[PDB]
Order: sequence, then structure tokens, then C-alpha cells
Amino acid sequence: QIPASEQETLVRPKPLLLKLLKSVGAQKDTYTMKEVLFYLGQYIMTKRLYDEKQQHIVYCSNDLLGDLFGVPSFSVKEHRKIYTMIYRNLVVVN
Ligand SMILES: CN(C)CCCN(C)[C@H]1CCN(C(=O)c2[nH]c3cc(Cl)ccc3c2-c2c(-c3ccccc3)ncn2Cc2ccc(Cl)cc2CO)C1
Ligand SMILES: [Cl-]
Ligand SMILES: [Cl-]
Ligand SMILES: [Cl-]
Repeated sequence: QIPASEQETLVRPKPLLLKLLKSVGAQKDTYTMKEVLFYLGQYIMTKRLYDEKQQHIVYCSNDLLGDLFGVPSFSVKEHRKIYTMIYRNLVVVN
């Protein structure tokens, strides 16, 4: 869904995305997009934000993730939509 070149893009999360990443063990100040997505997956999984049955549906209206993304819920199958939301929360480095 997302070209490898884009997944490999180097980025610097803005402070609130950063603090969220670090809350699930992230150790750096910059990341590839692939790494950002990896840690956001850890966040969603460990906080159990996904629907019990249709586990690709994420509910975030009672979480800081909803504030960061600007939505109450989303589907994890929509990778471009997710990337678009994440780019509003970081600065591209390279
Ligand atoms: C409850 N289960 C269904 C969870 C299973 C979790 N998976 C083992 C991990 C494997 C790597 N994963 C993630 O990196 C991974 N990272 C994410 C970051 C965001 Cl913002 C949203 C979803 C994911 C996510 C993921 C999920 C997922 C994650 C948690 C709960 C429910 C489902 N299911 C497929 N993926 C893969 C995926 C979805 C969207 C996008 Cl843009 C990028 C990628 C990366 O391929 C999911
Ligand atoms: Cl990815
Ligand atoms: Cl990588
Ligand atoms: Cl998927």
C-alpha cells in the first residue's frame, strides 16, 4: 500500500507523538516511518483500542491517539489515510 521508499523516510515526531511512542518503549528522537508505524501498532495493541471481533477497527475517541489523528475511529487497512494523519504529527527529515 505504501512504497518501500516512503516507509524508509526519516522523520522527527512532534512532542506529543514522541511522548506516545516513548510510552511504549521507543528509544530514539528520529525514526523511519516504518518504525513510527511499528511503535503505533504496539500502542494500539497494548492499550487494546481495537474491536474485539473486527480487529482491524480501532476506537480512539477516548484516547490521546484520537486527538493526534483528529478522528474517533479508523480502519487499519487504510494505510494511505493513516500515513496522511501521521504526517500532521511529525516533520520529514530526509
Ligand atoms: C489485534 N491484532 C489484529 C493485532 C496484530 C498486530 N500485528 C501483529 C502487528 C504486526 C505489525 N503491525 C503494525 O506495524 C501496525 N502498526 C500500526 C499502526 C497503526 Cl496507526 C495502525 C495499525 C497498525 C499495525 C497493524 C495492525 C493492528 C495493530 C494493532 C491493533 C490492530 C491491528 N494490523 C495490521 N497492521 C499493519 C499496518 C497497518 C497500517 C499501516 Cl499504515 C501500517 C501497518 C504496518 O504493516 C501490526
Ligand atoms: Cl509501514
Ligand atoms: Cl526501517
Ligand atoms: Cl492490514
